[PDB]
Amino acid sequence: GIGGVPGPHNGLTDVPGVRVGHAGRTGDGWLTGVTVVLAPPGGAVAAVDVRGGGPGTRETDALDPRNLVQTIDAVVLTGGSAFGLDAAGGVAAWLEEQGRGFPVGADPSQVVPVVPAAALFDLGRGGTWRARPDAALGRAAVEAAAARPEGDPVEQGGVGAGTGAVVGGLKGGIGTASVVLDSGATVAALAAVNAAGSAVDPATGVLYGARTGLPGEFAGYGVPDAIGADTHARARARLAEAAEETARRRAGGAATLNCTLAVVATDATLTRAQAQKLAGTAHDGLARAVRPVHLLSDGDTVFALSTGRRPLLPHLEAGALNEVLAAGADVLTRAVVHAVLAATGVDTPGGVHPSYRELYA
Amino acid sequence: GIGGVPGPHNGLTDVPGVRVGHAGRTGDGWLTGVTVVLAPPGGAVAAVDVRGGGPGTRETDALDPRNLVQTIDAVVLTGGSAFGLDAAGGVAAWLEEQGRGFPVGADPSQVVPVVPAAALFDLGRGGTWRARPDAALGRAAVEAAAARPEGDPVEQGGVGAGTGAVVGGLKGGIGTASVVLDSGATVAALAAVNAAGSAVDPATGVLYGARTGLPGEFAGYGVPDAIGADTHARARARLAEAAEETARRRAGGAATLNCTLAVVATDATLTRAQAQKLAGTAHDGLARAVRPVHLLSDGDTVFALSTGRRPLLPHLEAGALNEVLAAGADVLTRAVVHAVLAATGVDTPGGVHPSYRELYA
Ligand code: EMC
Ligand code: EMC
Repeated sequence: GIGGVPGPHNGLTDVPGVRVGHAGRTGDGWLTGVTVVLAPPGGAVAAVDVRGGGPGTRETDALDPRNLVQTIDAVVLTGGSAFGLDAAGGVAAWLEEQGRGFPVGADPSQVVPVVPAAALFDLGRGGTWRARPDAALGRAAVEAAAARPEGDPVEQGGVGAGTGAVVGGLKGGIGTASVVLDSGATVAALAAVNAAGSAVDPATGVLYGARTGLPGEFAGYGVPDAIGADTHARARARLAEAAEETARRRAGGAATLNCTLAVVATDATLTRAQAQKLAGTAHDGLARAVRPVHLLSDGDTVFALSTGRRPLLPHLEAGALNEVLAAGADVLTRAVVHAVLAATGVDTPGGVHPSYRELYA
Repeated sequence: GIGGVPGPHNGLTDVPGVRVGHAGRTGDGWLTGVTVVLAPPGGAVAAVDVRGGGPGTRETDALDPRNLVQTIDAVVLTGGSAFGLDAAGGVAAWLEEQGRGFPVGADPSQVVPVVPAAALFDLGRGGTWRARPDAALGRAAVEAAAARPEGDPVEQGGVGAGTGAVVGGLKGGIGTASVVLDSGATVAALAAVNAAGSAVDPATGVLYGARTGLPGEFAGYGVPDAIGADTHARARARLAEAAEETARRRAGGAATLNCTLAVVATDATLTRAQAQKLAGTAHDGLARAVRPVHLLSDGDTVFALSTGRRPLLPHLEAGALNEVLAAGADVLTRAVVHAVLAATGVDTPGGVHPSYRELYA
């Protein structure tokens, strides 16, 4: 069997034709950005599962299986909470210029791009409250995506929508992971991890998601299998210190708004309803990596994409879809772990957030 | 009984504290605009029922009854299809400046405005394809709303989001209607009518919604109870002529995207779930005014608001809510009829759309 191994770069672009672009702003009061997932020409079948709603979603109704539009070209993940939805307008503008969207005239230039977006809360984490992504930053992200070749490695860590992301007080960020199925199809995820809950078991210091990893995939990051009690005691103290200092700097504790945004993708052909099921099932992967999740205040959103390049079968259909559904959860769990490990700490007038590796590696 | 009569101006602002603002652009290639419904200080309980999705919705997930945010301050209705969602960013900016939104810091200036929006398709109807509402036009609409006193009459016709609206080939627009309940509560609707279907019975020329009118409310518009067969024959011919000319001018037939946007409001206190039921039930009012509705390509969206100023009871609760639910459908039916009657025809390089009264009055 050829399955159970990561794709070439262990990331979202291992789904052929998918491109990812980041644009960010750091320094001078800023710590935010935008990540765009760009489908190949012709678009991708897309669905969404939102748990905890807005503030900060756009065009989610368009992704209902009953609706007219059958594919989309781009999903926008952004900082800036509801304000950052402004980034999506810049992406829609770019798509129009490219002639990419729902056709609304005999002239191929006349199109309406359906651009779903979800935003995470990172306000003030650079120091300046009104420092949020705008249309220009959104445009920059999709232009960055378009400039990449197929199968290009995805940058992880404090980039794009992950720039200002924080998970349980630790620095969060962008992470990605993939897996090849025995059928040869690839399933992959990209996550911007900004959760209220913890990626770390408070009893041990072990990352919750680590036991879902594929053999050896995290070895390059350099964290021991066994974490010493003294190391974990020290890490907990440092995190508590950072949290108290952050609360002082923000003139108030920890954000009431938090979340994880994600895109799961595959080249296996899915109907919209099957993609909607995949988006829903991928939330399980988040639960296995972070605890607690899906709180009242947590705006967790997963988009699912199919490029429709491989038939599900190269109850047999159910079995094939179950493989994709199970992989969808696992790649999201793994992407969250990668985000946490890829992050480097920050220290700004808007927050002090050390990374996992700064505490445990 | 004091019920079964319209409120003071027969419109949405008969719900005390509600304000409505329009901003539009006409001429020089333009025929579009934005309508904002602004809740009183402290916000309103809000819900939504979307049928036919996007392209062109924003922050609808935030209105789910499970979610954190308990009230909102503004709903944005806009032209420009998905591009026009850009208008909502301007409204969010204004709300932030006013300190109005979900509180996210001990400082009252730190807020995240939840601004739901829905867009209708009017592209190119002024002549210029890229002539769509932007953030500035959205800001202008909410500023216009804020400048009005309570209980101010709502302008109808080709204004705000109704500027470029077309219903079954006839000029559409903004319409509004209200009714007082025996309890003393008011229920009202505002509609931007842009449907694929017809407001007019093709067999007779009679407006479908007219028989839902309250006694005498349409008398000021001057259309006979009995429409002559010859008048109706002439009207049908003129509409067909306008449709064929429009198709020539647009280098292609009639838009694939159409809809009706609406806001229903009441001062009776509703939970979010009760408001969601009201939004769903109000769609029935649309069905009674327009046929067909809710087609695959029709993006019909109804927002429902409660200002929470009157108790439902001043199974009794069910009976009181049923009165509100029934009124919600009726005021929407009536608002659609008002939109059709208030409209005046247009003739631009992007379309020829006569009004109902130009054909039948
Ligand atoms: C801040 C909820 Hg994605
Ligand atoms: C054009 C669908 Hg509100």
